[PDB]
Amino acid sequence: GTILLDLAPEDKEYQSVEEEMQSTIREHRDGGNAGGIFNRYNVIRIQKVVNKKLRERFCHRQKEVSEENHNHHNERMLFHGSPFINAIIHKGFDERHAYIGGMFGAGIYFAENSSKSNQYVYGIGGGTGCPTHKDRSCYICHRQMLFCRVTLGKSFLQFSTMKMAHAPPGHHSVIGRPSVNGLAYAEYVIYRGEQAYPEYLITYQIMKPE
Ligand SMILES: N#Cc1ccc(O[C@H]2CC[C@H](NC(=O)CCSc3nc4ccccc4c(=O)[nH]3)CC2)cc1
Ligand SMILES: [Zn+2]
Repeated sequence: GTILLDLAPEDKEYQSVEEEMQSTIREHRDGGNAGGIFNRYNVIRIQKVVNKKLRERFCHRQKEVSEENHNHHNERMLFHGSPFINAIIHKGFDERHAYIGGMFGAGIYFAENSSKSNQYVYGIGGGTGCPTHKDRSCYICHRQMLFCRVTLGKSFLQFSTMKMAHAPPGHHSVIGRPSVNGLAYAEYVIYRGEQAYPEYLITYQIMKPE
């Protein structure tokens, strides 16, 4: 199955991952309703996800995408947050659990900003918050998000991605780009679970502002 390898805080890989997370905290126009109010994270664990079967499916797909994108697979390290982390790290991402509805197409979404992904940790718009206190801004309960390897290949740019079922012909991913009456930040979407590898499992808590 999967093997989770703990990284030590003195390891530069650990430091690297935490910096990208802490440094990509942004202002969200919702007053912190979805992800909570914080200026910082308390990263309490970072585990490397080792799964040979998964890495091989990922690499094989990366090869097909390459063939179709003039030999560039176009890999990008992005964040993902959702209530299904434990399923993802063991079974990998699966498009079959992605459905067209609301503001989402039938794909798997990613963000370059950790605070964006944080908003989805407990569900769309934060859902009802943590399981124990039903608090979207809970500072007690431990949250988890993934910093993943995402194969974007040839991306199709657009303003909305809510009614997509697959990437457009000739493409392998879709990026919802910013717009005045639309998105505030870009969102990266894949429609095949094997186009993303859950490299890092980050366990953390948002911290209250001091
Ligand atoms: N049971 C079960 C089971 C259930 C689901 C599963 O894989 C799912 C496959 C589809 C995913 N669903 C999504 O990707 C969309 C909603 S979660 C989300 N939305 C964003 C929007 C913009 C920017 C960043 C993010 C982000 O970080 N997370 C969730 C996980 C695998 C196993
Ligand atoms: Zn809680």
